[PDB]
Amino acid sequence: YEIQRERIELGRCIGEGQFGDVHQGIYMSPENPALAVAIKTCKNCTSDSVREKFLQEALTMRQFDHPHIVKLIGVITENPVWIIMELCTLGELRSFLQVRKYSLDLASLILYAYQLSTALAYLESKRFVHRDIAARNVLVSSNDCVKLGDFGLSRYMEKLPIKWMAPESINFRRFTSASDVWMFGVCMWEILMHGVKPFQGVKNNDVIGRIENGERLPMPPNCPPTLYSLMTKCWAYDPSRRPRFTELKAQLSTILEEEKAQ
Ligand SMILES: COc1cc(Nc2ncc3ccn(-c4ccccn4)c3n2)cc(OC)c1OC
Repeated sequence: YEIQRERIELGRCIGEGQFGDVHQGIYMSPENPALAVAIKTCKNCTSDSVREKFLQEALTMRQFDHPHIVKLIGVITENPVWIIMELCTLGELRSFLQVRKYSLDLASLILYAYQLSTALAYLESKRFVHRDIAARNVLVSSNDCVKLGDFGLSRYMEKLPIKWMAPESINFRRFTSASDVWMFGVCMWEILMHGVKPFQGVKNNDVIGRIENGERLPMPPNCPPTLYSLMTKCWAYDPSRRPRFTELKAQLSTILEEEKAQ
């Protein structure tokens, strides 16, 4: 997927990544329409080390192709090293949700959860374990199209997302499709909470002991009990008792149609 700077146009910085600033911009191939794209840059990439860690995200994404998973489009492996990928115009799901709280309908909330479950159903069919499913890792493409990102797992380098992680992940570093379901459960909770973080105001160490106590994130105000009951299953302490995505995906569809026609 090698590209050439000659066809890329750097625009406004859109945020800082783990390796460098991220700029939005556009890629343009001649008789081909110009397409918006994000350009991840890496300031310390002259260092072989840092580069390997930076480009790894592209190698990973190079294996996927799903409508709800941020797409890789190319990479400029020479220098300065850049990774070019699809542009999600509306930003991160957390902000988008906090800003459109009193403006987004419930059905759109469930629809986002559903679209994410489809992307995850797909990764589970490829036996891929993401490891960090969280609202903060979801980009918004349109009012009715969410996408999953952060395959480079920015939060596991060197920050430990204890409050999103499955117990076995914290306690034993065990990451499996089942732990991804536990996380997706918290992510559903965030979406419904309009981008508020889980267990805010609770010390990690404390969240852990609470889970083992059977306590779980409370039901989001105005959350259909059917949806919360589905989150509660994603949070079964015993990983084997957690549902898989083919099933989450089928129930979210149901629940979505019920919130639609109602
Ligand atoms: C940083 O969140 C944003 C992302 C996007 N677009 C977007 N599209 C593709 C990618 C790929 C990576 N990122 C990204 C952004 C910041 C930090 C790390 N990655 C991406 N972000 C657009 C934004 O402007 C509204 C934006 O600010 C809210």
